[PDB]
Amino acid sequence: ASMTDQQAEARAFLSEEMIAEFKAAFDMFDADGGGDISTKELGTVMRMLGQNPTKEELDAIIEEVDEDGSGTIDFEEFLVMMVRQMKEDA
Repeated sequence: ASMTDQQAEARAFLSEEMIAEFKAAFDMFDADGGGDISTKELGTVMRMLGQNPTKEELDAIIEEVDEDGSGTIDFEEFLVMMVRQMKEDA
């Protein structure tokens, strides 16, 4: 597919409640609730260890989902990311 229908199959398993629950934990990626993961804040959640991060280190995760080009993702498209390899079976 492309990306739209992508969140569709991933939403079927994420009942309207399964998403409203992650919304709260969605503030962990951003700062206090910027409502975005863009390499701006993303490079930190992963580089929070304290290491100079590479420009391609935070962009390598952006091309895995952020295909539009903006170079950022929200809690919406971020869900399908974990709904890919489900231990259930996949």
